[PDB]
Amino acid sequence: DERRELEKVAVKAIMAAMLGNTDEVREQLQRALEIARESGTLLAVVLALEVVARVAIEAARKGNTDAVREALEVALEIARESGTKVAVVLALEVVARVAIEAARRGNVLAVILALEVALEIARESGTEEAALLAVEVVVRVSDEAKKQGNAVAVAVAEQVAKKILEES
Amino acid sequence: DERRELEKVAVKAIMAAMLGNTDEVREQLQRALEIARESGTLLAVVLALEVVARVAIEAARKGNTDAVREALEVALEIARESGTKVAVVLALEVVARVAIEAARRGNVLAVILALEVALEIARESGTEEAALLAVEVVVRVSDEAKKQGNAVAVAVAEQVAKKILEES
Amino acid sequence: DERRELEKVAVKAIMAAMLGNTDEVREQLQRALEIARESGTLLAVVLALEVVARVAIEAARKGNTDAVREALEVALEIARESGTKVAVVLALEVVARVAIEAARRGNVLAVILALEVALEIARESGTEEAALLAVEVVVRVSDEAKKQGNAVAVAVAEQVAKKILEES
Amino acid sequence: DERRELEKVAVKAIMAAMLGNTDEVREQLQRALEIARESGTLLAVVLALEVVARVAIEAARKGNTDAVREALEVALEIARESGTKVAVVLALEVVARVAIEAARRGNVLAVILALEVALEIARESGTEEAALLAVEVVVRVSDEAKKQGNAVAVAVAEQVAKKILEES
Amino acid sequence: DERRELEKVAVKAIMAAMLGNTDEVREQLQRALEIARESGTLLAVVLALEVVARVAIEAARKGNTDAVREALEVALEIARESGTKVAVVLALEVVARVAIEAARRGNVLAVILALEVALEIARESGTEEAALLAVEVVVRVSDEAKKQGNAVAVAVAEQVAKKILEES
Amino acid sequence: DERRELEKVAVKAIMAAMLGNTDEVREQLQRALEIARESGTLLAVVLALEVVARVAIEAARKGNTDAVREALEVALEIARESGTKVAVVLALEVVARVAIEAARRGNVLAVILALEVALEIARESGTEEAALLAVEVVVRVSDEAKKQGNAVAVAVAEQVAKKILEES
Amino acid sequence: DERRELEKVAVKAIMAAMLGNTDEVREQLQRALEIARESGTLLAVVLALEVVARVAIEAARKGNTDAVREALEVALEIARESGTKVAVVLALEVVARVAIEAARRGNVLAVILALEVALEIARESGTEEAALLAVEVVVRVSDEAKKQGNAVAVAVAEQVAKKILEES
Amino acid sequence: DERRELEKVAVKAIMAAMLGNTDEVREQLQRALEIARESGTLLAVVLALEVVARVAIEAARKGNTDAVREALEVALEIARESGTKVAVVLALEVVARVAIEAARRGNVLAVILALEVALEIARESGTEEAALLAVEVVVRVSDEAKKQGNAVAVAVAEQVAKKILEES
Amino acid sequence: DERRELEKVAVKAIMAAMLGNTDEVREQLQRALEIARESGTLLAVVLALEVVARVAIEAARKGNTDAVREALEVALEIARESGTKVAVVLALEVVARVAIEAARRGNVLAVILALEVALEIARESGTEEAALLAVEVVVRVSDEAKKQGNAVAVAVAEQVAKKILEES
Repeated sequence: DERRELEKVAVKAIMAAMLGNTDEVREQLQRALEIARESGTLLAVVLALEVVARVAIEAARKGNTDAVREALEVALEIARESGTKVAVVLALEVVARVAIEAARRGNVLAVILALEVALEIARESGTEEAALLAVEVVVRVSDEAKKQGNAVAVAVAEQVAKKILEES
Repeated sequence: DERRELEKVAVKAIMAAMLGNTDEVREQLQRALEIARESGTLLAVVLALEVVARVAIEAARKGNTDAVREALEVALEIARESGTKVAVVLALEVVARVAIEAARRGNVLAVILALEVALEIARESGTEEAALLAVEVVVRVSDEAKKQGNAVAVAVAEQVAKKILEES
Repeated sequence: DERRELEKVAVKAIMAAMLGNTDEVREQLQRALEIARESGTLLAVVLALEVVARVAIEAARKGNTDAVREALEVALEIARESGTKVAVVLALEVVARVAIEAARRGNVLAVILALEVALEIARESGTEEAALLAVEVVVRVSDEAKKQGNAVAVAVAEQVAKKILEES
Repeated sequence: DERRELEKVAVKAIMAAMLGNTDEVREQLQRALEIARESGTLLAVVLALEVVARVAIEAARKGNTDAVREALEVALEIARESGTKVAVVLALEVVARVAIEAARRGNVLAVILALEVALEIARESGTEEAALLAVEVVVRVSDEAKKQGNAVAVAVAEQVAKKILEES
Repeated sequence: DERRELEKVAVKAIMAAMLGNTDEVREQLQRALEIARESGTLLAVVLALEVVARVAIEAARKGNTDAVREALEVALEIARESGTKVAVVLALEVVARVAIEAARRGNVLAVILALEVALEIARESGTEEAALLAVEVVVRVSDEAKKQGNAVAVAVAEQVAKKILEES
Repeated sequence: DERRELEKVAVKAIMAAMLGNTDEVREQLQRALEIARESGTLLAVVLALEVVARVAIEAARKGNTDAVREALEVALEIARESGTKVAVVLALEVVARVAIEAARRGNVLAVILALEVALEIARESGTEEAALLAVEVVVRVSDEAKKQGNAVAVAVAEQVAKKILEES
Repeated sequence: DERRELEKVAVKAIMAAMLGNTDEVREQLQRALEIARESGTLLAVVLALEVVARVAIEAARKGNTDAVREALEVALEIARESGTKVAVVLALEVVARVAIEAARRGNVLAVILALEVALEIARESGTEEAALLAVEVVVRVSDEAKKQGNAVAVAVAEQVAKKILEES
Repeated sequence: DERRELEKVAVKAIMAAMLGNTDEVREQLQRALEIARESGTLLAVVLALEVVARVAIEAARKGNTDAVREALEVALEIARESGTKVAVVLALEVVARVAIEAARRGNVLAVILALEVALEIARESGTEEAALLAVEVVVRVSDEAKKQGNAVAVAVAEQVAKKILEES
Repeated sequence: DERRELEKVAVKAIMAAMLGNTDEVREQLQRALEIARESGTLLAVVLALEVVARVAIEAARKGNTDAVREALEVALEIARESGTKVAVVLALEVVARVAIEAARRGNVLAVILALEVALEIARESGTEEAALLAVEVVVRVSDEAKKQGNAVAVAVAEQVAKKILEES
C-alpha cells in the first residue's frame, strides 16, 4: 500500500514542483517522510528517498529553488531518523543526483542548496566514510559543472570542498 | 514433453518480463511450478529452476522489479516443495545469479529482493549448510557490487550479512 | 558485377528518396530485389538488404514515408524469398536501423511502418526466435524514442509490443 | 528576511531605472550593498549581485547610463568587500550580462561602462584568472556586437582587449 | 604574397559588387583566377575560392545579378582547372553559400544562377559524388527557401532537382 | 622555475591567441622554445609542448590561423632540436589534438596547417614509425571530420594520406 | 634479408590497408607471396603468413573488405604452394585471427570472407584434420560473435558449420 | 595506536589529494614518515608505505602531479631510512602500483615521476636485485601502457629502461 | 672469480634480453663463451651453459627471438669447443629447457630456433647417442606443446622429428 501511497505523494509533489506550488510540495514531502516513519522498513525509506529525489530533480529543472530546498531537507531528515548507514548513503546519492541535474541546467541556487546538505550530512554523521562520500559528491558536481561551463557551480563546489577539508 | 512445455513457459515468461507484463509473468511462473510439481523428478525441478532463473535475469536487466520478485518467490516455493537439499542449493544458486546480474545493472530493487530470498531460504531451511551458502551468496553479490561501484548493493549486502549473522 | 549493379541502384534510389520521387524509388528497389533473386547467393542478399537499408534511412531522415514503406516491403520480400534464417535476421536488423533513425528524427510514420514490418516478419516466420528478435527491435526503438522525447514513437512501440505479446 | 528586503530594494531600484530616477537608483543600490555587508554570507552576496544585475539590465534597455554606472560600481564594491573569488567571478558575470544586453540595444555608453568595470576588476584582482575571465567577457561582448551590427561596441571591445593585453 | 594580392583583389571586387560595377568585378575575379593558376597550390585555390565566395555573397545581398554570375563562373573555372576533387567540393560549397544567402534576400536571379552552376559542376564532373553533393546543395537551398517563404526559390530548387534526377 | 616561467608564457600566449595578436603569440612561443632549449630535460620539452598545444587549441577555436601556424612550427622545431623519439611522438600528438579541435570547429585552415606539419614530421624523421604515426594522426582527423560533417577536412585528410602514401 | 624485405612489404601493405588503397595492398601481398616462393623455407612461409595476418587484421579493423579478401587469398595460395601441413595449419590460424578481430569490430564482410577461406582450405586440403581445424575456427568465431553480440557473424558461422558438416 | 594514527593520516592525505591541497598532502605524508620513524618496526614501515601508496594512487587518478611526487619522495625516504631490503622492495612495489594506475588514466606526469623514483631506488640501493626489480617495474608499466594505448608512457618506460641499462 | 665474472655477465645479459638489446646480449654471451674458453674446466663450461640457459629462457618469455638465437648459438659453440660428451649433453638440455619454456609462452620462433639447434647438435656430433637425445628433446617439446595447445609448436616438433629420422 505504501508504494501506492508514495505513488500518490510523488504525483502530487512533482506536479507542485512543476507549478511553483511551494505549499503543496512542502505538505506532500512531509507525508513522504511520515510514510517512511510509519512503515519502519528500509524498503520504505528507499522508496521515500526515491520520491524525494524525483521531486527535487523536477524542481531543479524548473528553477524551483524552494522545492529543491524542501526536498533536500526531507532527505536530510530521513537520513537523521532512519538510524542506518544505508539511509545516509542513499540520502547523499539523492543530493548528488539533484546537484548534477542542477549543474546541467544552470541552476546555481540548487547546486548551492544540494552541496550545503551534503556538507550537513557529513557534519552530522560523524563518520569518516560520510566525509569521504560527501567529498565524492562535491567532486562529481565539480566535474559536471566544468563539463557544462557552469562557472558558478565550479566555484561553489570548490568552496564546499574547502569547507569540508578545513572543518571535517 | 515437460522440457518442451517448460520451453513454451520460458518463452512466454521471458517475453513478458521484457515488456513489463506482470500478470503474464506471474501466470507462466505458476505453470513452471506446477510442471515441476506434476513431474515428480529432480530433473524437472532443475529445468523449472533454470526457467525461473532466465526469467529473473531478463527482468533484472530490464528494471522489472515485479517479475524478479515473482520469479524468486517461485524459486523459494520450488525449494519448499521439492523436499531435497539439491533443490535448496539450486534455488540459492538462482538467487545468486539474479543478484549478481542486478548488481551489474544498477538494479538495487532486484539486489534487495534476491538477498531477502537468500535470507528466507536460510531461515526456513534450518540447516547450517544453507546459512553458510546464503552467506556465500551475500559475499558474491558484495564482491560484484564493489567491482561495479554499486554502493547501494554493497550496503544492502552488508545489511543482509549482519541480519543472517545476528539471527541465524 | 552485382556489387556495381547494386551500387548503381543504390545511387539512384537514394537520390530518389531525397527528392520525393516515389516512382523511381519503387522501380530501383524492385531491381535490387531482382538482383538478389538472380544472384542466388547470401552475399547478394546481404548487399541488397544493405542497399534497402541505406535508402530507407535516407528516406526516414527526409520525411519520405512512401520510400520507407517501399523499402521495408522489399526487405520483407527478400526475407520471404531467400529461404534462410540469416536473411530474416538481416531484414529485422534493417527494420531496427530504420526505426531507430526515424525515432531520432521525429518521423512517426516511419516508426509505425518499420514496427509493422517487424511484426509481419515475426507473424510470417513462425519461429520463436523471430518473435524474440522482433520484440528486441521494439525495445530498441522504445529506448531510442524515450531518449529523444518522441512520445508518439514510445506509444507506437508499446502498441506493437502488446500486439506481438497477445497474438504471437 | 534579507531575500524579502532585497526583493523590496530590487522592485524600487528597477522602477527607478525605468524612470530615470538616478537618486533613487543610487540609494537603493547602496542598500543592496549594505544588506550583503550585514548578512555576511555568500548567499546574500549572490542575491545582492543578482539584484544589481537586474537593475543594470533594465537600465541598459532604457538608455539609463547613470543607473548602469551606479549598478556596476556597486558590483565592483561587492567584489572588493566580499573577500572571495566566487564574488569576483559573479561580479564579472554581472558585467558580461549587462554589456551583452547593452550591445543588443545599441547602448554604447553601457557597453563602455561595463567593459571598463571588467578592466577594473582584472586590474584590482591581481590574479591571472581574473584577467583571463575579463578577456572572455570582452570576447563575448565583441561576438554579440558583431552579431547585432553594433560597430561602436565592436570597437570598444577591441580597445579594452588591447588595454588588458598591454597593461595586465 | 598571394594572400595579400588576393586581399587586394577581394577588397576591390567586393566594393565593385556593392556599386554595380560589373566591369571591375569581372576584371578582379579574372585576377583571382590567375593568382590561383600561377600559385599552383591547393591553399591558393582555397583562398581564391573564398574571395569568390565573399564577392558573390555581397553581390547576392545587393541584387547584383551580373556579379553573382561572374563570380560563380570563376568558381566553376577554378573547379575545372585545379584538377582535384577538393577544388570541386569547395566550389560546390561556394555555390551553396551564395544560393542560401540569395534565398534569404529574395534574390531569385542569384538562386537560379547558383543552382545552374551546381548543375553544371555535377554535369561536368562525371562523378557520382558530385551529383550527390549537388543534390545536397539543392536540398539546402530548398530548405532555406521554405524557411524564408521564398516560393520562387523553392520552385527553382525543385526544377533543378528534377533536372539532375532526370539527366544525371 | 621553468614551470612557472612556462606558466607566464602560456598565459600571455593564450591571451594573445584569443585577441589576434600574432606578434605576441610569435614572441611568447619563441620563449617557450628557448626555455626547452635552456633546460635540457625531457620534462621541460613535455611542458613546452603542452604550452604550445594549449595555445594552438585556443587559436584553432578562435579562427586564429596565424597562431596555429606559429605554434605548430614551434612544435616542429622542438621535435627537431630535442634529439629524442619521445619528443617527436609528443609533437605528433600536439598536432593531432590541434587538428581534431579544428575539425570540430570548422577551422579548415588549421586542419590544413596541422596535417602539413604531421607530413613534415614524417618527412624529416626518416623513421617508419613516424610515418605510421602520422598516418594515424590523419586517420583520427578524418574520423572526426566525418563525424562533424566537415567535408573540407575530410578531403584535406584524404589528400595528405595520399601524399604520405605516395612519397613516404 | 627476407625478413627486412618482408618488413618493407608489411609496412607498405598495412599503410595501404589503413587508407583503402586496394591496388597497393594487392601488389604488396603478391610480393610477400613471391618472397615466400623464392626463399624455399618454412621460416619464410611463417614470416610471410605473419605479414598477411597483420595486413588483414588492420584491414578488418578499418572496414577494408577488399584488403581482407586479398590478404586471405594470399594466405590460401601460400597454403596451396608450400606443400606442408604446417603451412596449412598456419594459414587456418591466420584466418581465425582475422575472423575473430572482424567479429569484434562488427565487420560482417570480413567474417564472411574469412570463414569462406576456412571452408576452401578444408575443401582443398582433403585431410580429416583440416576439416576438424576448420570447424574449430568456425566455433572460435561463433564464440566471439556471441560474446560481442554480433548476430550476423553468429549466423554466418552457423551457415559455414552447416556447409562443412554437409559437404566435407 | 600507530595503525589508528596512520588511519587518520591516510584519511586526511587522501582527501587532500582529491582536492589539490598540496600543502596538506605534504604535511600528512611527513607525518606518516615520522610515525614509521618513531615506531621502529617493519610492520609500521609496511603500514606507512601502504598509506603512501593509497594517497599516490588517488592522486594519480585525479591528475594531482604534486601529490604523486610528494608521496613517492616519501616512499623513497622510507626506503632510505628503514635499513632493510624488505622496505626497498615494498617501496618499489608502491612505485609500480602508482605507475600502473597512472598509465591506465593517461597521467603521463605520474608515470614519469614514478619511473624516475624507480630509477633512483635502483641507483641508490647499489644492489643487483634492486636494478633487476626496477627493470621489472619498468616492464610492468610498459605492458600496461601498451595495453591502454598510452604512447607517452610506453616511450617514457623505454627511456627509463635505456637509462637503467646504460648507467646501472 | 669466474663464477663472479659469469655472475656479472648473467646479470647484464638477462637485463639485455628483457629490454630487446640484441647488441648487449650478443656481447655478453660472447664473454660467457670466452670465460669458458679461458677457464679450461668442465665446471666453467657448466656455469657458462647455465648462464646461457637463463638468458635464453628470459628471452623466450619476452618474445626476444634474437636473444634466443644468439644464446643457443653460443650453447652450440660451447658444445663444439669443449671436446666432451658431457658438454654436448648439457647443451642439449639447455636447448630442451628453452624450447619447453617457449612452447608454454606461445613463442613459436623460439621453439623453431631451439629445435633447429637440437638438430644441428645431432648432425655435428656424429654419435648415435646425440641423435637419440635430440629425438628425446623433440618429444619433450611436442608433449609440452600438446599440453598447452600450441599447434604451431606441435607441427614444428613433428617436422624436426621427421628430418632427424630421414637424415640422421
